Amino acid sequence: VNYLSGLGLSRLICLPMALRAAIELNVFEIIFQAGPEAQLSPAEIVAKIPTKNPNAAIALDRILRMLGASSILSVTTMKDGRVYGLTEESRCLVADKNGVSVVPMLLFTSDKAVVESFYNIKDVVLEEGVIFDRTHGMDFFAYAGKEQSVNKSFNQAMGAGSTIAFDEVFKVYKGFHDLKELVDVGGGIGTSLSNIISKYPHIKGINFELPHVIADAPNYPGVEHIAGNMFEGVPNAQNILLKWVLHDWDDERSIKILQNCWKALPEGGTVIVVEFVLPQILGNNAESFNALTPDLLMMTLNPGGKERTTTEFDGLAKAAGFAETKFFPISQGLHVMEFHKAT
Amino acid sequence: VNYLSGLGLSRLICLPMALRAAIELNVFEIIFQAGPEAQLSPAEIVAKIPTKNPNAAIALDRILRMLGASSILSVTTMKDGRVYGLTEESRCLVADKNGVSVVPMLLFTSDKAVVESFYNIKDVVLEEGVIPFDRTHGMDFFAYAGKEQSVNKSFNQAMGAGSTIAFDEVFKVYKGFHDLKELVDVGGGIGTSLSNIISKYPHIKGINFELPHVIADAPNYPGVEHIAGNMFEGVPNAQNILLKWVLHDWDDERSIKILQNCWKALPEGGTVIVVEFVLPQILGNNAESFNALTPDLLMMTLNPGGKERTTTEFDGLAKAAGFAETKFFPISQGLHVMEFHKATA
Ligand SMILES: Nc1ncnc2c1ncn2[C@@H]1O[C@H](CSCC[C@H](N)C(=O)O)[C@@H](O)[C@H]1O
Ligand SMILES: Nc1ncnc2c1ncn2[C@@H]1O[C@H](CSCC[C@H](N)C(=O)O)[C@@H](O)[C@H]1O
Repeated sequence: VNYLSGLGLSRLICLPMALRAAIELNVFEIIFQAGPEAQLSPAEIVAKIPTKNPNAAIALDRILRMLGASSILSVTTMKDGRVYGLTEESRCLVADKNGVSVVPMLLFTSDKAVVESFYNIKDVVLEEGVIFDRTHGMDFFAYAGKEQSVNKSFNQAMGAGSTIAFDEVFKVYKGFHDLKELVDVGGGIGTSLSNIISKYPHIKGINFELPHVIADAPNYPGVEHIAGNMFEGVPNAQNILLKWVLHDWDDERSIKILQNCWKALPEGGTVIVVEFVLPQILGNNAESFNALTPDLLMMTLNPGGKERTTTEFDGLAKAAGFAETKFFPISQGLHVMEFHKAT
Repeated sequence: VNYLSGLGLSRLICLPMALRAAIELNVFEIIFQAGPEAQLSPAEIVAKIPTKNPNAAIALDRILRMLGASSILSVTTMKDGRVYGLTEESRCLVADKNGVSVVPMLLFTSDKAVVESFYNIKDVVLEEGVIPFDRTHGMDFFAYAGKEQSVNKSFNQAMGAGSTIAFDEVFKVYKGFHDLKELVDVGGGIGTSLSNIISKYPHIKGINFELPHVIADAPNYPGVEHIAGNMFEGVPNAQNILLKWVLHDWDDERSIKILQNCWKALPEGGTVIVVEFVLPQILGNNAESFNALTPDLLMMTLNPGGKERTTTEFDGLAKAAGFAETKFFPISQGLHVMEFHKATA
């Protein structure tokens, strides 16, 4: 009945593009640097933006306006204009003391190559077996090996997410305690292993990745980088880490990965899986969005991939030869899961 | 700081693309066709989708559950699986008795050409005098519509649906069209606005004044004569003029030029009738603010000179263009009708 304000549903595409602009203009760091609970005018923010455009503050106010009404920024309207401060939702856009924030992930997820592929997600409903591989011509990981800007943006997105995930993991999960050697299958640029190793310096880390990812991985002490193809085989390992890998693949390919892991482990070895877990009852909450967001990104980037429930992860482990599963909830849907090879 | 769930801010880009998919798959009409409070499973929705893909329901569920978590649809988990129903926010996606919905507008504003230009709105901050669309595409938006027929059609249908929606609300409140005999719609789109007015007031003779490529796309409406031209060079002589969602496309200088040409085309006592959303002075998380901020951001990307305006700014434009009398008619949730009156003796 309210068609008039239903036209405002166009805000759903405006908001993420306004946010990307504000991130690229470094708005949130400028606000945070001004003081603990600073509220800055657009002109005060523009003072820290490298531009000599006199109309920059008027233009910036149009972007921050939308973010404030959307609760990404606080907006207080005063007589000379609006002033903007951080909110609980935008704190994560400011780097921590090690220089890590969600920004690399947010820029990747809204990058051109991803948003372009989003126009074809209805084809996964309409066309059996069709797959990015439409929109672009190869699979996402091959495309990354070919487009270095995408490789870098994705690798940095996953590295930032890795620091963020393991900072949460280490408050709850102590299973890395007794380990001596850990092979990270698809471990990205090695950030996960570096985080683990810095916490447990006795761990020998081996990062197992595609050549075009390894080529741009920095050298962390205690980490050796090995190139390979996890579908053909995984290096012999006392224990294996599998973080944000299984959710890239359908059941058949996930079982193949896990079976290769099983073959590389000795009796008693463990695969440590780190994923978000799809809740049984979905709703408007952090645990739901934390799984539904990567699930939709998978549908456009590697639709074989999908997020899974605890029951589905146990089913993958048992189908791959693992006898015992153990589930360790971390935070808001993030889980560590242990797949134990029998002793 | 909850960095972990802050990664979920990626949902902001997923949500409009999920909604666009659901629109293109006709999900909302399918649910409505089952009943007012119908709640359908993905398998039942897929039954009305032309596909032979046995995995369609599982795939559709991945899109729907995101819309349900974001309150665009209801998502209820039953023993057999999830079912989905319409909400107050998604009723506007179902066409009315005449086949009119917000869908044409929603498909245009998430169109590839619009979204691609969105990547350069930061350039309006950084560079004096820059073009998000004119940079992204090499010419201004209206010329680009002249060149790409699919964009011409998507935009014209978006504006046409928005016109019916807007005037359905206008006619509940505004009586100023009652005694008019002639109305020239400057930049009137494909003429839907005049058709809505004339059908409620059959004595009004309408003149739709538009660019050639818009006229070529327009149907024949009774009582509406189409005239091609360029409003910046001049406007046809008119007893009264309609200006709906035109001024917000242009900066103050060009808005004044349009209004001055309107003044020159009017006799004494003639009126410009302006229909726009009005930017409120104090903004918040509400319809009236989003109803202005949303087209404002679209204008920032499509023709950055364009901007949404306060009542004080509209009055200033009218006065700078030779209209000394202004009247403001709030319609609903920020939409206003405004009358700029040319003086009589
Ligand atoms: N066939 C293959 N063999 C080894 N790694 C592969 C692979 N196919 C894809 N990958 C890698 O799997 C990774 C999944 S993204 C996850 C990266 C990292 N584990 C993290 O949690 O941040 C990508 O880095 C990709 O390069
Ligand atoms: N120089 C010009 N002369 C005449 N019309 C123009 C113009 N430049 C842009 N326009 C038209 O102005 C319109 C603005 S969109 C608004 C259309 C219509 N009044 C409605 O409310 O739905 C477009 O249709 C565009 O074709």
